[PDB]
Amino acid sequence: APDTSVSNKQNFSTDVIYQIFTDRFSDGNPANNPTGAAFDGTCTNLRLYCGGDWQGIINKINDGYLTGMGVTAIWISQPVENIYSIINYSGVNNTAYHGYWARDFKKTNPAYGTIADFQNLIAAAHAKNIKVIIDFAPNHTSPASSDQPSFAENGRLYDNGTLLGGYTNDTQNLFHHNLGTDFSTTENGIYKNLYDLADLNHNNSTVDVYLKDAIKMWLDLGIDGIRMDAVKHMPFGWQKSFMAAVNNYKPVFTFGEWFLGVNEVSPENHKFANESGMSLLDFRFAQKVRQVFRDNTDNMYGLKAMLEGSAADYAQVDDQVTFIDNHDMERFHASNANRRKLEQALAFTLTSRGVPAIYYGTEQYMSGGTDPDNRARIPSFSTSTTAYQVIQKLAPLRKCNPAIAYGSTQERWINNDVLIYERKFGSNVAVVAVNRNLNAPASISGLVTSLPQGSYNDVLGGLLNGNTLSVGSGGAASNFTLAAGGTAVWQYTAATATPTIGHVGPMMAKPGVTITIDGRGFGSSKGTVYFGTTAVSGADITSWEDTQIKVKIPAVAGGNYNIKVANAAGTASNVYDNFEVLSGDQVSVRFVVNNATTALGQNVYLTGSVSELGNWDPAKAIGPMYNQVVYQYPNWYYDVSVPAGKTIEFKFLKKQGSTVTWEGGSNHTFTAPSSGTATINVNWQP
Ligand SMILES: OC[C@H]1O[C@@H](O[C@H]2[C@H](O)[C@@H](O)[C@@H](O[C@H]3[C@H](O)[C@@H](O)[C@@H](O[C@H]4[C@H](O)[C@@H](O)[C@@H](O)O[C@@H]4CO)O[C@@H]3CO)O[C@@H]2CO)[C@H](O)[C@@H](O)[C@@H]1O
Ligand SMILES: OC[C@H]1O[C@H](O[C@H]2[C@H](O)[C@@H](O)[C@@H](O[C@H]3[C@H](O)[C@@H](O)[C@H](O)O[C@@H]3CO)O[C@@H]2CO)[C@H](O)[C@@H](O)[C@@H]1O
Ligand SMILES: OC[C@H]1O[C@H](O[C@H]2[C@H](O)[C@@H](O)[C@@H](O)O[C@@H]2CO)[C@H](O)[C@@H](O)[C@@H]1O
Ligand SMILES: OC[C@H]1O[C@H](O[C@H]2[C@H](O)[C@@H](O)[C@@H](O)O[C@@H]2CO)[C@H](O)[C@@H](O)[C@@H]1O
Ligand SMILES: OC[C@H]1O[C@H](O)[C@H](O)[C@@H](O)[C@@H]1O
Ligand SMILES: [Ca+2]
Ligand SMILES: [Ca+2]
Repeated sequence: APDTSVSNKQNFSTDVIYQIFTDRFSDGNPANNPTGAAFDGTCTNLRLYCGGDWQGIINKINDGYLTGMGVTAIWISQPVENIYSIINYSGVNNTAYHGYWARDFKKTNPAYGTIADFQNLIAAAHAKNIKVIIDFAPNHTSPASSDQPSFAENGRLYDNGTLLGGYTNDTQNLFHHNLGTDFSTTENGIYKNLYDLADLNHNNSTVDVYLKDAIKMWLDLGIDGIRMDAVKHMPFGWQKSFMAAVNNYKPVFTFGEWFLGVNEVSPENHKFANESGMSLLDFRFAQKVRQVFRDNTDNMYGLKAMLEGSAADYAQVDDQVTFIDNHDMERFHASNANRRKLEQALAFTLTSRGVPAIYYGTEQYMSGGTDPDNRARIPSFSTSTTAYQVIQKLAPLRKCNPAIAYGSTQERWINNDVLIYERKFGSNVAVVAVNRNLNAPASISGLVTSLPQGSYNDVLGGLLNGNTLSVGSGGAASNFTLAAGGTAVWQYTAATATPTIGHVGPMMAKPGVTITIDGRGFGSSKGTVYFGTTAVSGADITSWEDTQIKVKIPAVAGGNYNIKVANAAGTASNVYDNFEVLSGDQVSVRFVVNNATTALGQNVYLTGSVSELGNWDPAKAIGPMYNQVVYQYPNWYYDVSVPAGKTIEFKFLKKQGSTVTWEGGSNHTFTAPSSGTATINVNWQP
């Protein structure tokens, strides 16, 4: 199958995601609607259940609302059963309409539908070439009070009907009891409760195995992707083991939410996206787009800096999920704002690198402040809005023009208000011109592109006041006027002679697992696939066609490899680096080192005899370790994904910058468990 197939669960770069708040989209089955104080059919009280369900989504999939818009993927509310309690916060009732208060990850939320309804949703979506991404929030269960056991449902967790335990009298330690986080540090935000939500303890074997079995169930139901909730609030090491469990079973595109504010560039965020096994929602992109197109707090130079910086900071920038707003931000469109701003931000996002996500109702110009005002019921299913037509025209390009899906990004023209960028992949090109200035036109002269000689019609058809482009030799475009608020898209597609890799997924798995290499020019006959210097051909290449290759990871030592391919003729492609071959199945193990004193600025790290521990290379050491919540300095701890059942040798390091001080004596040693978790506690050796 081609890279653009709906069956491609490893690549969403050619897709356009539509984020659906199930309850606020369409109530297709009134029979499953909650009742009493937990329901408001009018959806005036945005804190109660409005009735939106999976049958409603099925209806909108079948009546052409999404397909006519060019949507090829949906991201829905967490499908698992949530608490039924109606929580009263300051005299205001609240329900789990949002799906983030799980009580059983192995059952469905009755309000959305039954297992059968979910299956019909998967079937209906795939029948229309629409992939399905589910929200998954394994950080917590639901609101609970240690002082008030009767509050809500005490965060009780069930395993397919069987009660495992609650927040009160948690003798099993299924949850964290370190109070609440003040977001002062990453560690503080991870090992303490997020607000009043019962924080799950992933170091507890029962919780570890349970959550991993739970995701398996949803994978078996046919989901095509996973949106991980609050990934900045769970042990990064455990999440890696979680992604390994997913990829070593049935790999599907996964991206987590790591909120970033305006002007916030986070190195930890980058590292997480590059090493966890999942990508992230591109808040850096979203915030900058809002600054430039919505709030006027930065110009096109800032937009360019974001594009160039992100392309360098993210190993796989094309896996980052972009957007202009979501359920945790005020609606992009302000009630009194010119609609062209939203239209431009949409056009920009739909043609930029990554995986575009459109928050439901954006195409209907919905306005609203912070939660819950940004989660109103979609007012209309009109296909006559300008925004709907913009999506309709640009969304399909991610499918037909690989430059949009996998291409590099280069600035071709720029000033305070104008940005003309070019996307390029092989013999495919796309040039987008955007003039955010709603009152002043711009004279575009000296524009040079990679577009072949000829005339180009604006893909938007002048919908956003775009214009035709005339290109001479050398890719030089004739002078033209870019209208105020003008937005135009010019493109060219053609066959690519040389093998070109545009995407690889998953990017982390053990030998034997099948990976998907997408691009152009691979040819029809099986060629060769390279993992570092190791060549793979024949049988282990399950399938091979011009845009997609399915190949099994060779039995090579765990580590980081560069992926490259060659057609039957032997012509090599570009290299797609940063692929992590695991040393085997993964288990989350907590390492604790006692009495490791340090100076301010100096931190303790973990190094070991397996790639998961960086193979004794201080540069790839695990950490910096923590020393405040679960254990206190001079004791340090950290949760790490390591190969199950392997005997591993390790040592700790004290690092200040890149300067390292090795622990003395002989290496420590232990054998990781075959499944579940474990805690290895040793003393720092002088
Ligand atoms: O009951 C609590 C609350 O839960 C909400 O459900 C989740 C939400 O849908 C999901 O996006 C996420 O949102 C939280 C972020 O994960 C978390 O990091 C935090 O974000 C703050 C940053 O940490 C700060 O650095 C700074 O940027 O400010 C950010 C504020 O957004 O808080 C987010 C909001 O909770 O996790 C939520 C919890 O599971 C429900 O949607 C909501 O109705 C509930 O009230
Ligand atoms: O590089 C692979 C080896 O990495 C680890 O070895 C560490 C030692 O654990 C650490 O004590 C330190 O050894 C130095 C030693 O203390 C000093 O007297 C000598 O002059 O230099 C040694 C280093 O050259 O650093 C090494 C890493 O260089 C690991 O313990 C070992 O099993 C690996 O083979
Ligand atoms: O002509 C090559 C040149 O084109 C662009 O330069 C623009 C510039 O961005 C505008 O602000 C204005 O000054 O007109 C110039 C063209 O005459 C590219 O930005 C530049 O890198 C490139 O060399
Ligand atoms: O907790 C984070 C913090 O840990 C280390 O700080 C130590 C410090 O080095 C000790 O001398 C002593 O003051 O205890 C501190 C922890 O409470 C790291 O050195 C520091 O960089 C880091 O932020
Ligand atoms: O300041 C809080 C928020 O205000 C507005 O919603 C901006 O669009 C957004 O970028 C910012 O994060
Ligand atoms: Ca319903
Ligand atoms: Ca947590």
